[PDB]
Amino acid sequence: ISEENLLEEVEKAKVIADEAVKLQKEIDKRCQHKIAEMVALMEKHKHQYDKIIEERDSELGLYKSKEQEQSSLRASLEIELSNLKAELLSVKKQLEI
Amino acid sequence: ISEENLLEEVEKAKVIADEAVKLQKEIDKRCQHKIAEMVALMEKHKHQYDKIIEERDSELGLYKSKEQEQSSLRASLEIELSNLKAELLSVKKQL
Repeated sequence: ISEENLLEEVEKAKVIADEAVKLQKEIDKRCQHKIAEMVALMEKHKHQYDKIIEERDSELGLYKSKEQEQSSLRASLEIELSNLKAELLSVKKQLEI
Repeated sequence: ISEENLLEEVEKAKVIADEAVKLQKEIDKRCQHKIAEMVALMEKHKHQYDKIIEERDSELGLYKSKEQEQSSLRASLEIELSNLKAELLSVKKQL
């Protein structure tokens, strides 16, 4: 209706647009900063894991070497004691006859 | 001592060795399997993360062009509201 009413309504829309612009920046700024912090944390973790995972071939190589030796030891103890039993069971058979 | 004594002693040593060996090997292997489990979990996590982080350049891409569209629209809105104001002020001067 009034001319002065149109002008007031424009002026207010203009102040409200400006506040909305300002507050939306602040929201989006905070949200993107959170996203960056989480990305960064994920990345730092991903890297720690990756180092662990890369080191495994060489750790497992060295384990495999000790394990082979231990398997030979276990086997030999077993064979030795199995052989001692055989030998004494044979001497108890010569003697019992 | 007796030969029978020796035999019985050997047989005790044998069955004990056999079983000690068996348990040591179970313990040794369980420990390896436990390590592998943890590693496999870390890798799955690591790949989940890589997927999130490597679609980031793309997500930033579309974000960017959407943010430029919104800011362009907003700059034109502000030009128009400011032309509306000047013009109504003009008519306001003319009473």
